[PDB]
Amino acid sequence: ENLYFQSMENFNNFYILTSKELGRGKFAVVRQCISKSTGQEYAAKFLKKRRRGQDCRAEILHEIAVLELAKSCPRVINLHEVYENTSEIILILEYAAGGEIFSLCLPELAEMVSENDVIRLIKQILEGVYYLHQNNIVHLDLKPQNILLSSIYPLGDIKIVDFGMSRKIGHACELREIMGTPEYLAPEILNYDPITTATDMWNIGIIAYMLLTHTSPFVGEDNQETYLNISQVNVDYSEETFSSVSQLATDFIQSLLVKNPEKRPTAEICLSHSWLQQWD
Ligand SMILES: Nc1ncnc2c1ncn2[C@@H]1O[C@H](COP(=O)(O)OP(=O)(O)OP(=O)(O)O)[C@@H](O)[C@H]1O
Ligand SMILES: [Mg+2]
Repeated sequence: ENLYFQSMENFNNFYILTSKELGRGKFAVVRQCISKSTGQEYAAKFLKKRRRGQDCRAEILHEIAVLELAKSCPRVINLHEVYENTSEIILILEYAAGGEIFSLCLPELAEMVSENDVIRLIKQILEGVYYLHQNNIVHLDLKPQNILLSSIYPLGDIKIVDFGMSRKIGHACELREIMGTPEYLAPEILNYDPITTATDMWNIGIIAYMLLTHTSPFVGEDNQETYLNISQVNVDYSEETFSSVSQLATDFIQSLLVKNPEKRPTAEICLSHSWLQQWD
């Protein structure tokens, strides 16, 4: 097997790896690396080319194409360089120093994020999702772990990552889809309906929900109850959980967490919701 991207020797000569491990999947690892010429921090995502006996190089090439297509979009992480060795393709990505937006969804940071902050972050996410949709790209993995922040103090800007699930609209629901963290799946996935831009809008409702209440809207005692809640769209909107959340935000969330994907507004409409029309 011949290599397509720059040799590993070039990587070791231009970049420095640190002990800082930013993320570890089963066939991917994200390490912090630093340029030797500029000392600028980057994120090096190592992707194994073989997964479960299957040669997945073509799948990696797809994720690179999508990163390239959205380079002009500030809300999508930028791809700086690509390297390759025997078993890995290495993506050098713009470093997001703020980390996952999932941190803001936990009760221990609820006291530093206000409604005004959530409005800005949701507006930025919608901007990036609007771009992807305009290019017939559906992320299909818009969970808080795949949406990062440029900085945390002060709260920075949105950077969407992880395009391994990206597809053209209308693709067929494959096993890879209906096998993610159950609580972030859309009802149409469990039904095996085809892929639609509306699937990403469902996840945007979860993001907004978790940022404002700091709880998951669909997780249950076990996976079975999680699936039941998703298909039944059983979401807690009680006064206890929403005593401090505005009605406009409640309306925004409820318009996106609807079973029928047809009834969900598009990314362009969401940007016109009264809740986001805040004269910052
Ligand atoms: N550019 C980056 N800057 C900072 N942290 C990053 C960056 N890219 C990824 N991470 C972190 O690494 C973690 C894993 O990265 P990523 O989500 O892109 O791949 P993965 O989900 O683990 O694997 P796969 O794409 O094969 O499903 C992310 O949750 C995020 O916290
Ligand atoms: Mg991920």
